[PDB]
Amino acid sequence: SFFHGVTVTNVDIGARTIALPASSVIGLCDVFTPGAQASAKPNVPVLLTSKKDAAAAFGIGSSIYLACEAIYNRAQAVIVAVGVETAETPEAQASAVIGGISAAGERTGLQALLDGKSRFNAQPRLLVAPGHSAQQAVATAMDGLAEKLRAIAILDGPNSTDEAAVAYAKNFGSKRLFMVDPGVQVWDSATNAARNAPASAYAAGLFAWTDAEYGFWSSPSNKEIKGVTGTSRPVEFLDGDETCRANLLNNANIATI
Amino acid sequence: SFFHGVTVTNVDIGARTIALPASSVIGLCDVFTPGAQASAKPNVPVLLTSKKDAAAAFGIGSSIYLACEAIYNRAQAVIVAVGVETAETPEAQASAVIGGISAAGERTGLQALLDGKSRFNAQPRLLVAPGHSAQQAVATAMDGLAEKLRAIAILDGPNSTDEAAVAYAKNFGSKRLFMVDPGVQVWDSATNAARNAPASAYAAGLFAWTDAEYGFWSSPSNKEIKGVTGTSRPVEFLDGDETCRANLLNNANIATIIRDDGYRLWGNRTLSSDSKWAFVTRVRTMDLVMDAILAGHKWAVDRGITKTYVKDVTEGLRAFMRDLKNQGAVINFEVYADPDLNSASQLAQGKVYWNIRFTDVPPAENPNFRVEVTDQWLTEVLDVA
Amino acid sequence: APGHSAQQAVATAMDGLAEKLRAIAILDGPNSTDEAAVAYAKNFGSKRLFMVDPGVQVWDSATNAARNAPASAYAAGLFAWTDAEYGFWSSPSNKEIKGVTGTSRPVEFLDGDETCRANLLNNANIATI
Repeated sequence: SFFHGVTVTNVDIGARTIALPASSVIGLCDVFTPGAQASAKPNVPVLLTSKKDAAAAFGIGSSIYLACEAIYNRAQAVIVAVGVETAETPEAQASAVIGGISAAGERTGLQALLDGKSRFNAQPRLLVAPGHSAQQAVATAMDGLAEKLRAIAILDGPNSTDEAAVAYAKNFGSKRLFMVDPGVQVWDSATNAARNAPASAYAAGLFAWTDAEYGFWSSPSNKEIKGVTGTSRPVEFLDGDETCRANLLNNANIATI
Repeated sequence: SFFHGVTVTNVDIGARTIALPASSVIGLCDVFTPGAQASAKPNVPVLLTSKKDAAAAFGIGSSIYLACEAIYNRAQAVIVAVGVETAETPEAQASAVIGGISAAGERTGLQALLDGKSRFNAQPRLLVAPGHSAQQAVATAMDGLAEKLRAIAILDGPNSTDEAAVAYAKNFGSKRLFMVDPGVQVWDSATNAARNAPASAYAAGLFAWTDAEYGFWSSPSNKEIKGVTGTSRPVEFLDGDETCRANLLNNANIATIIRDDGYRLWGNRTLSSDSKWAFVTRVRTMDLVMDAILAGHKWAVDRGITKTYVKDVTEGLRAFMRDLKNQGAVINFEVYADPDLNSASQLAQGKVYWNIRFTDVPPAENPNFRVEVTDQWLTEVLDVA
Repeated sequence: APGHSAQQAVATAMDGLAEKLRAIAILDGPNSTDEAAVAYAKNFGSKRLFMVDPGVQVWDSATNAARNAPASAYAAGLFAWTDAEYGFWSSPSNKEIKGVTGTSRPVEFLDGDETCRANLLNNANIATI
């Protein structure tokens, strides 16, 4: 059947969250559960357009959509998101993100981000695996991925102390990576508890924002992150201070908030 | 009966897909079903000119029309298509594709493409058997068929992994082949699913298009494929990348698609071992001026050899060869009769030899943009002054 | 044909007439219940007919009694009205009937209602008021 006339309907929506349309395509890779709602096969990428395709192709509570809402609040950009299956051991859960040519003919993991071109006209100029970049294993094989794509791979340090991420950025001289140490806390629509987001997608959506109207030559240094509360570890910048946490982390080539 | 006046009819048509008319005749051989709609005999070639004669001689869902709508949606070319009967086993289905002279007198399969001349004035300058070229016994016989016709056979690798088609292209160094590895997916009129087309007719329709206005000497690599979505095995081209899927296949001398949804081809080089016949431009100009030399000198293939018969045609071979240099097919040439191989003992039996020596426009495979960000222009700009 | 289209006989031979003229033949259901005209529009898949179920009541110049007009001519005069200034491509859906009172059978359209009489009659491809 069908409807004629006008149909008012009380639905559950809210917080129109407009952003300017960005052009720089970022990649993405995080775990999800391919159930009946998620109409995306696990190791294959999909061209995301807005919040709706991030809600239709993946789960609502899955870790992709929690990272896609980070960028789509800040920049209406283009996501090449290839998820992975949730593993049990974090040695294999990290190694599922790399993947490789380990199928019969096809690819899996981060190595399916090369298929952004020749499927979507969307070559990822930014790379972000939210949460799965505190390991040495994935972040080494993202510089092995970003050198091929000529892109800036966004990383993050762990949720550890300040010095433990200073010594984590000593393992790289990789000249294309970009490390963002403090993890963003977020509210998540009346859950009354701050979830520690990995804050690699929040810096990734900022570059697509500052690409559009400030240009790519403009430094994405002073500019705003939207959809954010007081983060997981308080990083301050006190003027003329030798031991302040922001200037302690700039000299180790690490971005902060 | 008949109607007088005007008659408006509700029909179901669509997608006016007009392209410029091509001239390079291609051959074709694939399978179909001989019913009451396909009003054509199986092992004989029919002359095709548009979509309708692909629809009237072969079935709509038949595999000939799926390969004929792949070319006429790129360039209105001249098809010489000899279908075959759908056999059961692929060892015996490939037996129908080659064919031979295994009838009483006639020819069948790919061997019927020689009958395009002396039936249609259509000698195939391209050879394409879509789908049935991943078998070894067809692509060996398509190369022997292309050597006889002096044409370019379009092949395709298997649709398997990237290290499988490279091992397939190590069967040939035969300098007339052209292999297109990824399988083009086409939408096909609201099927709401993408069918893996064998992608040999799409690149074969591309050579007919680039023959027309870019000339035969143009490298048929960078140019668009139309009627195509995201291919079977997605081949990218990352720059500065040793192991990207395009460059890993170009070293095995295999054409691909590179850009979005298979926008464009990637083939500059044929399936040769010798360095001189590497490109698909040197083997195409060598074989498409030397019929244009002949078409224009069919008068001299039999005539009473007079005093000026050597001199007038070597001034007639030059005068045709300057038009190719006029439109930029070649670079400077030389044409001259042999002083050493033209003797009177050769002239008693008719034989008399001429030399032609031209050179081809090299294609611009791999430009190089070597670039350094400097701190040079920071001093004089950004000052008070 | 006002009133003479509730029969199966005339309305079949109007589609046999409108297919020849390339025209939209306006019909009407009977003055019966709601479901009896739902099953009357199941006899046609005729792709040129147009059925208007409720019969217009009209005053008729101090007769102090509402005559049930068949309401096939009221929808017919509306198409000629919306042809002139809105154009023939414009849908004659929301537009006004003049010279009309409360009709013979009350057809309502309640919003979001599955069983309301107008939406019950749209899904059977029947026009109403």
